[PDB]
Amino acid sequence: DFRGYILSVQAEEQKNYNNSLNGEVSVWVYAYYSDGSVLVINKNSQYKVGISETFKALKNAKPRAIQIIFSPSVNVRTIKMAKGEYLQRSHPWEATGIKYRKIKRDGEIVGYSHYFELPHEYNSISLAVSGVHKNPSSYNVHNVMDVFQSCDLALRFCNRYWAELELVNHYISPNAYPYLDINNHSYGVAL
Amino acid sequence: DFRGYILSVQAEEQKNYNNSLNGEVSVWVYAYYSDGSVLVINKNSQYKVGISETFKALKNAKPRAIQIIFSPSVNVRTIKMAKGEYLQRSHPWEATGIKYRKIKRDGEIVGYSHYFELPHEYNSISLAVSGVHKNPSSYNVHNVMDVFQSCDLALRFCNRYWAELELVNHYISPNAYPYLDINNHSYGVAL
Amino acid sequence: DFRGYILSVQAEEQKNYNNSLNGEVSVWVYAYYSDGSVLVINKNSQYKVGISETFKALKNAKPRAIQIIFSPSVNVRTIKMAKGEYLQRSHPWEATGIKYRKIKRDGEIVGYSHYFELPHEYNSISLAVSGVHKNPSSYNVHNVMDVFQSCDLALRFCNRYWAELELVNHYISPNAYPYLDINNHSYGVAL
Repeated sequence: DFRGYILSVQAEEQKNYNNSLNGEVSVWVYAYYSDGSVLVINKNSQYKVGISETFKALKNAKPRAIQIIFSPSVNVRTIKMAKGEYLQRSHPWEATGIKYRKIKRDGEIVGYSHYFELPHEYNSISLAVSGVHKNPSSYNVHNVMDVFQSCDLALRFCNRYWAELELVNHYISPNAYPYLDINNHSYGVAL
Repeated sequence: DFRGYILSVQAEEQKNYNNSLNGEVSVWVYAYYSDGSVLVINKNSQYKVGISETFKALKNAKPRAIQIIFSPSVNVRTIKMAKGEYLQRSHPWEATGIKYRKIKRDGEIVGYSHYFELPHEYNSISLAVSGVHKNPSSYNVHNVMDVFQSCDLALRFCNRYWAELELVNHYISPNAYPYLDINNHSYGVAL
Repeated sequence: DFRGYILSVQAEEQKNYNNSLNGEVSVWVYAYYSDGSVLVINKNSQYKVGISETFKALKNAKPRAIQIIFSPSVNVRTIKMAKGEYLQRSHPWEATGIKYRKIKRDGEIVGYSHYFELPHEYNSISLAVSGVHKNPSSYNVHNVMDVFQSCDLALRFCNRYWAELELVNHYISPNAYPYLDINNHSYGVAL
């Protein structure tokens, strides 16, 4: 039965394309609000990717925690996060890769997750995160103008869901995205 | 009559400045909605330029087609477009320069146009396009910090018009922009 | 009394960190509206920083003047401003560093200020400004991917205040930001 043989080769092709510098890097930022709703920002791009946003009070519902998820093509050692005491004393970012846990399905890494809670005093949070594709040629700058174009070509998506259950059933599962829910259940699709 | 002689030299000066790396690259994205209104995004910058936007249902009126226009300083071979099936299988962009038609006035190229219709099932579209100035030194990176500054200095403009007629009379013609309307009439001003 | 000795060394450490390429560059754009309110955009980043915004009629109240302020880590000779006659004839920016005045407190530079009024005919203004950190290694591109990440990690803040008095008392003074108010009084905190 060759239907089986061809399918398994095709997954190996997909992995090698994703691990090539033509593979995308994807990042998701989940903001968990006091009313149980979830805001998600997703950005997808080539070479590197990042999100910078202010999560403010909503319809008031307040943000209580954050989960950042990267696709497995990121080099976790390049992950950097900025959070916004006085300006004369601030460091531009922290390298937070060590705080990311591996999300797995069927023994394969489907993503990397950093969850953290916001102190109860907060009514909003300003947050930026950035990561670089893990391909060994990432720090060998293909032409720089190619990376400049990648910045313009990055696509951003923002959605809000009434409850995590609805995020999981109408956003995570149908799109085959990696995720870790409130009960520590893993989601995603192994290649 | 020297009034004539000086005017013709001045147009040649303008062309050479525009074809220099100090010339701008401009891009317009026209979104044609079901109610006959038109949304236009314009960005102008040095070295390279791009737009990334989601065109969603409006006051519901739905987007039906798109026309992207670049100024004649773009290198059409560098044009790249991203459109947003599953993430594990997506290519970061397509090189779409071959689909651009030359817009001309008095036998001179005033712009490049890519028109396409959206499938009727769509209620929205996420779209990004990018192009690099055609000057031969574009891929010889002047210092890279100059291009980084150009990203900050890019100016964006967004307007919506009730009908294409009003776009053409109050936006295209008074600004001397290149355009191709619904009846395939060309607009623009030759140097 | 060693409490005094340690404090003075610590300020020298802060200056050297701020003048290093790990120090931030900060920019503020103040928009002064006809109703006496003030809109402020602040961006903070490593290596270089910029703002690009359109200041439109508000709750109508119209913008009448602009003050741009950079932190003392900027190289004023790299400051560039774009303002938006016809596209075929436009220069991508002007180098405006010579128009910046030094803001000082206790004989020390706390910032650089460019104030200008808008012509009364204007109902809005589109404006972009960019500056590069003054460290001598800024034009020696650390790896370029580091600067690409800095673009993603830049944090933006936008607030509007009812009157300059409230800006000064609830935004400038509590954050120790540099400023020059309507009566030419200087604000800021010297290292």
